[PDB]
Amino acid sequence: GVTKEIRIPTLEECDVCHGSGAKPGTQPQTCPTCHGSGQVQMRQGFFAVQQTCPHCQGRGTLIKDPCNKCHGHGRVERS
Ligand SMILES: [Zn+2]
Ligand SMILES: [Zn+2]
Repeated sequence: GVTKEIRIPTLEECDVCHGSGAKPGTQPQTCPTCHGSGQVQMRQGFFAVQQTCPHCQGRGTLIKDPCNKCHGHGRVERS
């Protein structure tokens, strides 16, 4: 019983979305804003420094299509 019902919480990557968050096969959409590099270049003329892209929370990837299994998060508690 307890042998199968392994009631000892642990996190697992959603293998189905390969731990990302986008539906299987349907990979996360490369954030164009930061050219998939996770950082936007604040090209205010000379001072062309960068900022973390908020749109994709610096991950450079947009969960356009959320992996239902993990509600687009990308990882879940073993269950
Ligand atoms: Zn998933
Ligand atoms: Zn981005």
